Amino acid sequence: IGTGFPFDPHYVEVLGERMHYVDVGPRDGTPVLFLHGNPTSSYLWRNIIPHVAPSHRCIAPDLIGMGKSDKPDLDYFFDDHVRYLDAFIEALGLEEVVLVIHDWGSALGFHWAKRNPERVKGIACMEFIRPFPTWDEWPEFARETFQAFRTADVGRELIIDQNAFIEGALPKYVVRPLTEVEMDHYREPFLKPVDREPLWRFPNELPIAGEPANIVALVEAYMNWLHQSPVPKLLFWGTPGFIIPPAEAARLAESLPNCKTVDIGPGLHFLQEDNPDLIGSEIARWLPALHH
Ligand SMILES: [Cl-]
Repeated sequence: IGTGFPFDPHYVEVLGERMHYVDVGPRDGTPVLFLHGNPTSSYLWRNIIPHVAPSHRCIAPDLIGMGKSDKPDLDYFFDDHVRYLDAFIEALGLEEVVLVIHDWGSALGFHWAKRNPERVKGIACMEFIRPFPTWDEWPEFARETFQAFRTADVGRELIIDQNAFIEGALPKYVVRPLTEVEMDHYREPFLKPVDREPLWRFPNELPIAGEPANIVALVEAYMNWLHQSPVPKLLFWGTPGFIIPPAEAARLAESLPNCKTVDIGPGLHFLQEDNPDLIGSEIARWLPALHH
């Protein structure tokens, strides 16, 4: 599995801040917009993009405060990411897109899709955010971890002071062992502890046990949208998975319209690190029928 990042840098000024992005592939078709989540960056897509670039433009931003994007002193609420990603999409003059989304990038992407339904020609998703109505519905072995992340003071000590999301959660939720070179790519944006604010706010935004109410409501709304939308969907899932267990992937395959599901094999949360070649090849194969 490749560890390099052989993509020329691009930066765009968004809300007074520079945002970094990958931009490869032909200019004259529907772009494919790749959205990472926590605590990752466009690096997460590095081995997937090359499968898609031959046929479509591939755009993969680093969310504000992450990757090689600038680091304003924000609270880094989901709403802050919404504001910056909306403005990124417009700054690039995008019209119609295909989304490829994961984790908080999936909350961003589904929320954008719900608000812009005529501009989304397909959604490939994996390990995406849905409401967790109670803590018993969160993966059992990660309940303590995430309860502590969301606990006054303690969560900041773990994630900001001790870098627990990068050094702990990220490799824990990849089945194969991440190499030191890969870890260094993920560590680089966060070498200064104070710059870890997004990494702490994100788990505090997760829609778990009804809190925070604004996120629970907007995630319920995009899921209601998704359940009645005819947009083509491509859902990748792994075993045992993490926030999309195999039985949930099967439920979604039946319930969501026009949804194709692909088993990637072993996987927890960062499925892209366990089987990027199948994810990329299946996205590439699925795109042509979306054009018409
Ligand atoms: Cl999170």
